[PDB]
Amino acid sequence: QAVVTQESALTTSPGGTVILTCRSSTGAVTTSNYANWVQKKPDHLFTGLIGGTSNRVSGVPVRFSGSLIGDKAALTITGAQTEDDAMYFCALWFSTHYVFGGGTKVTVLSQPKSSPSVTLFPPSSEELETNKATLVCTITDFYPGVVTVDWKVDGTPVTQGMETTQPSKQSNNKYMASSYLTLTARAWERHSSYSCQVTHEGHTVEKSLS
Repeated sequence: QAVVTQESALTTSPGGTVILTCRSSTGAVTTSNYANWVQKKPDHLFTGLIGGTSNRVSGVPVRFSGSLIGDKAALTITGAQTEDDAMYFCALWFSTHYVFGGGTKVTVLSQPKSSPSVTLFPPSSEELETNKATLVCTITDFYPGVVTVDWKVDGTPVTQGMETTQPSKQSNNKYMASSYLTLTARAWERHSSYSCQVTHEGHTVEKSLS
């Protein structure tokens, strides 16, 4: 029953024009879909930006504008600022209900890119008595806030036992995240190759113990 799709992410420098868009599976988006654009900053409230396709909510800056590009809705940010780094969701009316999009993560660059600082902490002494094993891979101080974590054992990736958190913001305005590996206690002694990779902006840093 009707899905609404928008771009996953967009990246611009402070002052670039960005055009987010909102797509409907049922067909052309019209004024009768009453497009709504809402914005979520971290540690902030939700803020409505646009109602009724183009009617702008009172109090939001002049850079935000809503329109219909072809058969799909659009939100243009002309001259983006460092505070516009946020998630932008769109909602369409389908006669009896509103459907939200997946949201677009609009990233504005605020500092020079910093490569992630990574640590690999071993299964503690008491862990192995519980017949279990936990390996902690700590990542901090990277920008922008997107990494991929892959664990590897003896040339083989470990799709089992991973649990990676999402990037969170600390005080220095960078980002931070963690990745946990949970096997049995006989596993920490059994194998010997335990590798943690962190891929950030195309570059792979690694930490490994034996």
